[PDB]
Amino acid sequence: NLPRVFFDIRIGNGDAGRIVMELRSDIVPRTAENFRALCTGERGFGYHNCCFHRVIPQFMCQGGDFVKGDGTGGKSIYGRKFDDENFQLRHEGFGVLSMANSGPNTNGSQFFICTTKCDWLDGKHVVFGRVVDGQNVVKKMESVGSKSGKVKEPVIISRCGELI
Repeated sequence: NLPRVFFDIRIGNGDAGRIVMELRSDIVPRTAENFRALCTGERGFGYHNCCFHRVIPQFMCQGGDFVKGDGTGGKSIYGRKFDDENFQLRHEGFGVLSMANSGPNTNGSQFFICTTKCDWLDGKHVVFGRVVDGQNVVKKMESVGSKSGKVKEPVIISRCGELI
């Protein structure tokens, strides 16, 4: 079955709710496993207490830099970087989960959730899942976002893991 994982989000001084994501292990098993393992922290590191460092309302939110905390870092379960697995899945609309990168074959831990059909990103970023619940929580993050992407208050992954 396809893994189901979650983030509990805190925006500034308030709990925002839970984002639930389904990971497409049927299409991108390596990329899905990286994300799932970073959610559970099973390898000794992951998204626990990490932040979203970019929030652009009506475009996307980006997070997952647990090494440097600012979007300049991160690491995968496979090492500092790993190859683009495939580009079989498209950025089809709200809630699509995809890997941030600095060019071909530079996947680490950083990821983004699109809040629109970011189809111009197809063939550049590996899509590996989708938000299936807590779309409202992703949308709540816009309250501290901006057109530039600068985040006004901390958006923290307070808790993360895998669900049955």
